[PDB]
Amino acid sequence: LLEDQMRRKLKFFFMNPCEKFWARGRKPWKLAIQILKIAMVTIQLVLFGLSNQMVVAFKEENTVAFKHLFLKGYIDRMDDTYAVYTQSDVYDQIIFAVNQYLQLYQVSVGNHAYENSAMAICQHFYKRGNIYPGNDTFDIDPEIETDCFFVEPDEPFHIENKLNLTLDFHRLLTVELQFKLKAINLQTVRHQELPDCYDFTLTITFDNKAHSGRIKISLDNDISIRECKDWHVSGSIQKNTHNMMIFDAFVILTCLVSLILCIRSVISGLQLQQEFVNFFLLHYKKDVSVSDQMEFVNGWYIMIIISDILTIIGSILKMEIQAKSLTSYDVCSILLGTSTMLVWLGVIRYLGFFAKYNLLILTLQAALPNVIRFCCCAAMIYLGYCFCGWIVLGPYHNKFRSLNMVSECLFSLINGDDMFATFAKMQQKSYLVWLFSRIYLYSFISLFIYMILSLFIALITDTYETIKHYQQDGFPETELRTFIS
Amino acid sequence: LLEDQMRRKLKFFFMNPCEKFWARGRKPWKLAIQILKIAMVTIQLVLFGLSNQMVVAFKEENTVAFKHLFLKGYIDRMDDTYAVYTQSDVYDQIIFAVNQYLQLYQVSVGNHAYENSAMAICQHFYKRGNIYPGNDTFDIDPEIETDCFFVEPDEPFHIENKLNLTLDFHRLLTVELQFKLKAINLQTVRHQELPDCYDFTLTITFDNKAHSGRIKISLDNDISIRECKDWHVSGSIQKNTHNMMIFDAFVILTCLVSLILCIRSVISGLQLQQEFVNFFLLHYKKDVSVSDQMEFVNGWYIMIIISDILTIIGSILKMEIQAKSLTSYDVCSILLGTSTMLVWLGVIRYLGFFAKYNLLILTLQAALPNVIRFCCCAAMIYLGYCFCGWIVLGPYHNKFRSLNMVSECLFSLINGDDMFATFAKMQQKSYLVWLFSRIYLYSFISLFIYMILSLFIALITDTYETIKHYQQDGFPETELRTFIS
Amino acid sequence: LLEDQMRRKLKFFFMNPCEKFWARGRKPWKLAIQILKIAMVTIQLVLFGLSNQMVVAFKEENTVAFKHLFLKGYIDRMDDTYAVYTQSDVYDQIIFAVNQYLQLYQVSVGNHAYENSAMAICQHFYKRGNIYPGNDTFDIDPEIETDCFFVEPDEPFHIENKLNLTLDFHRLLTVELQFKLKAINLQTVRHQELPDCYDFTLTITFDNKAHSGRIKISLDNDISIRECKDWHVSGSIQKNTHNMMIFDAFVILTCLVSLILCIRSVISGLQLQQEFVNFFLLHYKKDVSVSDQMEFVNGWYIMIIISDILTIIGSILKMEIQAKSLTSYDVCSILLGTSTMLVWLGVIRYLGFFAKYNLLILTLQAALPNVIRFCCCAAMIYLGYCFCGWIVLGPYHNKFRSLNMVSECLFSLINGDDMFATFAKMQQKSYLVWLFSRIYLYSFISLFIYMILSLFIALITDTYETIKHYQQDGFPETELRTFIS
Amino acid sequence: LLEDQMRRKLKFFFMNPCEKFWARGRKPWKLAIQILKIAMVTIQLVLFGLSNQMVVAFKEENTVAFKHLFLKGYIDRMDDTYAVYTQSDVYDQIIFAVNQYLQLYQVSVGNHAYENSAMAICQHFYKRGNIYPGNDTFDIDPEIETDCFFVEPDEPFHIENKLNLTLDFHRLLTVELQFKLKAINLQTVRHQELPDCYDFTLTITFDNKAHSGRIKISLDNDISIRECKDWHVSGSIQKNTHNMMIFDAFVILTCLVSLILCIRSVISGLQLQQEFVNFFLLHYKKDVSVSDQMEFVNGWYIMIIISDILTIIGSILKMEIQAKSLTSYDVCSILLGTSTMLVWLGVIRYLGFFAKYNLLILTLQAALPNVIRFCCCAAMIYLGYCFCGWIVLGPYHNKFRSLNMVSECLFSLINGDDMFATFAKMQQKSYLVWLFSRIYLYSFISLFIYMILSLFIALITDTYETIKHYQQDGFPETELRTFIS
Ligand SMILES: CC(C)CCC[C@@H](C)[C@H]1CC[C@H]2[C@@H]3CC=C4C[C@@H](OC(=O)CCC(=O)O)CC[C@]4(C)[C@H]3CC[C@]12C
Ligand SMILES: CC(C)CCC[C@@H](C)[C@H]1CC[C@H]2[C@@H]3CC=C4C[C@@H](OC(=O)CCC(=O)O)CC[C@]4(C)[C@H]3CC[C@]12C
Ligand SMILES: CC(C)CCC[C@@H](C)[C@H]1CC[C@H]2[C@@H]3CC=C4C[C@@H](OC(=O)CCC(=O)O)CC[C@]4(C)[C@H]3CC[C@]12C
Ligand code: NA
Ligand code: NA
Ligand code: NA
Repeated sequence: LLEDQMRRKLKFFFMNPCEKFWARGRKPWKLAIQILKIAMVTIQLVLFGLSNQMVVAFKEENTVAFKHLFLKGYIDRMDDTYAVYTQSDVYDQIIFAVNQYLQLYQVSVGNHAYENSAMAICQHFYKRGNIYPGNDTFDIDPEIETDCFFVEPDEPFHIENKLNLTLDFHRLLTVELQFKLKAINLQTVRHQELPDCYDFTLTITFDNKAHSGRIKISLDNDISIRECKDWHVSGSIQKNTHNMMIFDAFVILTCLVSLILCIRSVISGLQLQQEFVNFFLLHYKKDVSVSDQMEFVNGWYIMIIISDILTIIGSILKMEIQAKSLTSYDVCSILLGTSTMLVWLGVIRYLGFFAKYNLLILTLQAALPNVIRFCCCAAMIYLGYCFCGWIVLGPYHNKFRSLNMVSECLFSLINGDDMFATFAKMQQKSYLVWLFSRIYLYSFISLFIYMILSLFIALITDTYETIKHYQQDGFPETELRTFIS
Repeated sequence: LLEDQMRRKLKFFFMNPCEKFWARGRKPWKLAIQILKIAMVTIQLVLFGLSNQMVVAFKEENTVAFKHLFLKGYIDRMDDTYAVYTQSDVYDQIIFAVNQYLQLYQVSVGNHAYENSAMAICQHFYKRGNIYPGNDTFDIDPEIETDCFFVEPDEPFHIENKLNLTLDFHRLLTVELQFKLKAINLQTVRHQELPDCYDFTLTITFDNKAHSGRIKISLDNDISIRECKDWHVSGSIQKNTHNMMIFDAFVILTCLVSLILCIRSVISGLQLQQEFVNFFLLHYKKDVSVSDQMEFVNGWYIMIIISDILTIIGSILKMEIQAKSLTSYDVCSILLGTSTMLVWLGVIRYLGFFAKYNLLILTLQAALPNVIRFCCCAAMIYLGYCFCGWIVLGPYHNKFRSLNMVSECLFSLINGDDMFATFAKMQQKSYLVWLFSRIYLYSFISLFIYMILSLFIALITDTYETIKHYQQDGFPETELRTFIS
Repeated sequence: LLEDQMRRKLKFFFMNPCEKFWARGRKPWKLAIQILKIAMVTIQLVLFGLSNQMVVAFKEENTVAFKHLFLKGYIDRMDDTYAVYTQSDVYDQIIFAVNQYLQLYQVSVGNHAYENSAMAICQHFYKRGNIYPGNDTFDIDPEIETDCFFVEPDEPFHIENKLNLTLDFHRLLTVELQFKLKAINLQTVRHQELPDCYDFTLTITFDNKAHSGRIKISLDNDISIRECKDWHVSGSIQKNTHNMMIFDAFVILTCLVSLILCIRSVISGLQLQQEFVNFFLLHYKKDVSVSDQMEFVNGWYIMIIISDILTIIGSILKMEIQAKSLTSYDVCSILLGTSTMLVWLGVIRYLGFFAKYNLLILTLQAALPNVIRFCCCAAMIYLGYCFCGWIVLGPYHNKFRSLNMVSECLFSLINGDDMFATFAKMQQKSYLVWLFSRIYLYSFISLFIYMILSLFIALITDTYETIKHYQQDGFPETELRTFIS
Repeated sequence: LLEDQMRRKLKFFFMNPCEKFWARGRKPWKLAIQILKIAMVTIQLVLFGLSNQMVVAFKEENTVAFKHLFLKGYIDRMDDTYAVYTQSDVYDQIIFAVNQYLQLYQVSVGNHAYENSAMAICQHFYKRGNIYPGNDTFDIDPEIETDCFFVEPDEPFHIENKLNLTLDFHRLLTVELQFKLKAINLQTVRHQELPDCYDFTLTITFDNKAHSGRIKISLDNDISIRECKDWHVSGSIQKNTHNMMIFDAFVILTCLVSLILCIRSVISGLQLQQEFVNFFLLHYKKDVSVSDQMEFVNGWYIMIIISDILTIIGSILKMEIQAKSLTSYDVCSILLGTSTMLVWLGVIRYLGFFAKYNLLILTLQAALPNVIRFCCCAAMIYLGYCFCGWIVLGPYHNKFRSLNMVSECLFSLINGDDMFATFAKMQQKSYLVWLFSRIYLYSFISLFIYMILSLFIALITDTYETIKHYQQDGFPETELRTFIS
């Protein structure tokens, strides 16, 4: 009698939502609003990423240009950080950067101009440095001394050194050439949503840190977006317009509703759970069951909770940046990215309503724990090889310098990548270390490819075999499916 | 009695054609004409592709030469599109292209000459552009203004600027140097089927679009094939001859006959099908069978229908191009390519007449659906990682700029390609995004290699196991094989 | 009674040779002489290959040097065949080669000298060539005309052109600069077995074939080994000595003996075979057995026959070259290589005397046929993709030019190699062909990795399962093992 | 009665240590001290490797700088060994190195100075060399003659040759420019544990060995660490301090204790073993058992013995180098590396106390022997291809020069790496060898990927199947587990 009521409640909880409408006619609003969330957050990421793509492309093209203009002897990809080994070359390159700053209106191409105005030279060298290696002696004050100078851009008189730059090269940490420029992007006039002007704050670093007769040279531009006061097109006045704000607000609306409903379904599942527990204990003195208790919990909803939280936070920060017109898009990108990932996994929630898809996702879920355990063991062997190869082959190989590069290399070697370059880039300056490199790599690659990938394949193959055998000959006993039957 | 007649008809429909001649002596003409089609379309593709290969090789060698002649500072592979960052270099390179156009008879090597005659300079810049970034202001007319000029090739007077080219560089979209040249290929005199002369229409694009202080520079030659009026060899007059036309016509003949016969066999299969249905229902009141209805349909014939249609269309377009002597071979190549692919699959029709080959092809066919479903699921996870990596690691990685490049990268990572370059080409300018790159790549590569390829292997392994078990212990019940037995 | 005699003979034929000495004490001479052959042919290949390695290293270092001396603007690896696009550069490079030939005693380093004497210029251009592309007309005599000239090396007067070289560039096929030089290798004085002096016959080819405004440039040296008349060391007279000849003769001895004994064992196996047949038929009227007839044949001996023949032939040619002192080592290398390969497989004959090794080699042999059949089918699909990708993506991809390069690429893609470079090196000049490239590559790589490698793994896994089941539960019935039991 | 005592002893020996405290309350000190050893040796390797990393980085940056200063025309990565092909270039480069040595205080950047003083030129050429290749004759004295010279660094008079260097280039083996410099590292003042000053002993080798008109050029610096007499910071006197010594001593303490206890447990296991043997024989006349005898031996302890020995030796050598302040870290690195590897495997000892981990490690151990046997067979086939490809494709391929490079290549090809570059880097100068290259590579790659990796997967899959079946249906009979039960 009442047992029948419990069977009705439970089966109503275990039936698919599409099955909860063919039988009892409950309108599936939850599926609809989730689908809305999926397409919504997707479109959000797409538009936001296209905008970022245009802005970043503008920035990258610009900084490449500034490198080819201000840095002498720059080559595409010299790690984007070439070095100089001679005093006269340091002087020639500083002079090159300055003279190319003062002729920027005559030599360059783009829409570049000045802050409207100074070019900041900045020496950074030790307060007291007296180094005598020929006598095996030195006296240092690690506290830092600074010097500076400003060239007004309207001074074409000086352009046989002219400016008063003089160096020591015994006490020196870095020279910095700091200045600022302004430009405009013209692909963005077609889209009012983007600010048009852009501020560039450039610094050229001549780094003599890590004294080795090798001065690193780098350029870095830290930028600032700005909204123009006004801008015309064919006589028509125009200012920047915002409509993405309302879109993001509607994202927060949708994800908030989904959050509320999902929490309601979780709490309902827990109340129904304890109801089952207390009812089952009371009626027949039997209730030491834990797996069924988990079966009432549904991790997918939890995935949607984490997803909704991350979408809301990322959207608030997004609105903040589009309002203040900042250019630092790093946290929102990650929150929204992870969110989307979890959302599409939600669609994999919306493929398990088929028994064959159900077979496959259940195979994956059932396999995951044993795979993680075995990844612990193989991770232990992996760590062993990582320390060993790091300490032994660090000095004699381009890789293996840092433990991270080690892990990257060994991982790639498990997955076939870049073997002959590893065998070949080794130095034969020491023969014993070279032999050990060989035993290390043959033993490693053989052990992890020929024995262990094989065992992963054995695991997933075995789980597929079992759950196939369950969809043939029935699941194992649970005492809940018995009660439903 | 009549059931025996049905067994005779059906078994006559289920027996192999080689088996339909050892028993009843029906001459297999269909196999013969299909084989003729196979070798025919193959030889077609080979000859057509060799011709295209010669023409394309001539074009490519030529355009490489024109790049090294007219473009200053060209390097093999600077993406075939090098850039310039300075006004004086733009002037020097325009001047280089012009002076190398006017000295082309004295400096070059090949058989180059002129249209018999103008060198077209063409500026393309805004009608009204007034850009003041120093004041955060600009006024634009996005409508385009054009200017032009023509240098007669017989003007060696001008060769300290001489021509009247002057630029603004604030309003500018592109400069175009358009001209035309004529040449002859001499490997083709040995083959009358090919036209000998070739027209080249060259354009040099100095692109200042996407204003970033970086002017793209490209060369493009759009060509036109031409038949010479006449051409001699050792005193013997010769003009171009065509025999490939008859060949293509015979292709259309063969494929048309195959099309007709195959459609006849499909329609016969459908009439025999409904005959079986109505007969089986009428006799014993049993006919709710759908799998047997499909078993009367044979998809291979359909493959041959699509194949024949594509061969006929591609051959008509082929004859059209060889008649009009055009140089645009893109649609015919694809129709004929896909056609051939389907034809060789037809030969795989002509390997299933052996029970072991039959075991293997049946294994593949039986496995394909479940593989496509699982490719749907894993495609969902794949899309998640694609969006996430796109938005997060777009700005800080050379890959990941566009979703397509993302999908290409992740696909390559599933199949082992180019890992250490992905781990290594990342920028450490932001540490949090870098960590996230690591979790992203380790988690991704591990998840798709160590768990999912394994599951594909489990699927095909399982299907091989089953159908092996069927060729041992017999197929499952169908109620058609029962009637035949 | 007599059946027992047959059991004794047969079991004596089926027992291992080490088992034929523990029981009946037959001295295994065959194993000993085969082992002798293994180590013998191995040592042969090693010494012969080390010698070749020294000679080839000398040649390669030399030709690299001659490239850097005589070819202007040579770069390491410009495909070893750089091109020139300008007349004046052709003149400058010819002049460079000549002047660097006449100053070779003053500019160079090594032990270079002359034939003791001419530098051969050789033009090769059409007899009659009159090409007018501006009028779409041309008259040709494809017969070839030649001109020549000789610069005596002792003419420093000429060194503003001096020599009388003049070109047309409309009729021209190739210019050839042919000459000869002599040198000595000094690593070989330490080894009397090698001739010390070396002759180099150099030709520089300026190839204007395939008229495209691009003249290929290559250097080729065809060499000739020579034995010096005499050579001293510290006052001691020395001439080249040969002892490798006797070694090779002893190789021919060993391999000949093995050949004889193996043929004797094959013929004995055939006589014993027909004896079994006739005896089995005569006694019980039962003899329609073919598998047992094969079981008396042993393919390993055949492998040793082919091996011995190839070792003898390669050794005769080897002795011929060491006698005549030629430098063409291409056929002997291949005969000896294949021979050695088959010999080490012979050692795999000498590992099947263990039941576990026996399990594995039997697994491999039992799997091979079905693998070859399935490689036929998958080869058909492979050919389809090869033709399609060849014709479609030939013009728009650096690969896919020739069917061989296609097969190499697709093979590499099956085995994971070089994906992102294939996706990325495609040209977006045509969007439809680009899309088709994508469907082509995703479909291909997915089909051959995710479904077919899986099936190979299923095959070998299945065979291992079966033969495991036979070493557990006994082999199947043969009616020969029944008679032995 | 007494059998019960034996069951108690044995089960006390077979129970886990954590199980030997939940039941009988034996304090597990061994686990604690081993864990201490794990973290200890780990931290040791980390600190030691970071120090080495700083020192090696300093050295590498330095030698790169010296290359760019003293070697003319040096390029990043010209194999770090560029060559010269002309006399005048040899003179120009020697002159460059000398003049850049004498201006080192004016041209360079770092903290470089002199020994306080000579620049050593050293010719090495034959005593008697008279080579006449034009007459096919030569007379040699392979004994070596040497010449030398010293330029005082304080001689700016000479800087139109000035120094008296003259060469022959017919008799010559090598020129050596040897000198010494002193420098200081400043990242190390922050760490008193490291000596600050560094000695560099530089040699430039112009190698004319292997006479081929190609002089190799290399730079090599052999260094010597030195402790400065004193060094100040902001007026505070400072000398180098050592605390790592005590740490290493405590390593030796821990590993020694572990060594002692482990040997005690092994010997106890052997005494208990023979006790079981003699007792089992005496009581029931049954004792021909060998597997149980091994089951009393535990290889993990042995792994810890080898580990402890290697840690102690490496630590003694470590203390020796930190005391004497040497810079040769090659043996200690390897001993400590292998040690750590074995230690983390020890942690895999500390994961087998779980039955699922136990399933996996037992799967791996049970699979290893058959994998090694099959690696013997496949190694035989591998050797065959190695010899064949070595001798045939040595001269015509960049790889395949040496047998080691062969093995590296073929190994990479088994694991997918670098196929299209192997197919493509072959020379078509000989067509037969090229075809053979194709059959070689297709046959090889197909045979080892499509058939043999498959069989490894079959092996590990089979072992997983079996031991799964044992943890389901119980282990096989041993007659020891019977006695315990
Ligand atoms: C191969 C499959 C079966 C499992 C592989 C496991 C890896 C994905 C994980 C497991 C633990 C990780 C390691 C845990 C800790 C570190 C220390 C970490 O230290 C550093 O930051 C290096 C520089 C420094 O020492 O400061 C470097 C990465 C590394 C080796 C990690 C690299 C990646 C590892 C090996
Ligand atoms: C990994 C195996 C198990 C299945 C992987 C599936 C892929 C072969 C397919 C399935 C769906 C495809 C995606 C469907 C839609 C798009 C959007 C498409 O959008 C663009 O054109 C990018 C530029 C733009 O946004 O305009 C980019 C390719 C992409 C990600 C496709 C890439 C290739 C995908 C992921
Ligand atoms: C992928 C596995 C399952 C089987 C793959 C089979 C390949 C190892 C073989 C089978 C047949 C071979 C093909 C047979 C014939 C030719 C024609 C041959 O024609 C040429 O010589 C190209 C130049 C010309 O047309 O003259 C090019 C190689 C090719 C495609 C071969 C390439 C290598 C193939 C595809
Ligand atoms: Na790979
Ligand atoms: Na792989
Ligand atoms: Na790879």
